[PDB]
Amino acid sequence: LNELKDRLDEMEGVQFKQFNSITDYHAQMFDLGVIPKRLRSASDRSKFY
DNA sequence: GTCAGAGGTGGCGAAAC
DNA sequence: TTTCGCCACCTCTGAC
Repeated sequence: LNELKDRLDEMEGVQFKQFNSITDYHAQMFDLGVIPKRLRSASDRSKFY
């Protein structure tokens, strides 16, 4: 990961992000149109699964 | 009436105490 | 454990 981040940061225009929680991850996914539903709660995530 | 602004609320995560 | 901040959306009221 750390070497990967170094490799990416040296490039131009690419954005790298690391998530400390799955929720933030899910949020970015939803915002980008990757998921149909916004998985705010645990229960939601359960449903999806 | 719709959309934007404004604010609030709520959730989750982070940090500190 | 609380607080704080951030983020997102929804609610509420103004403006177009």
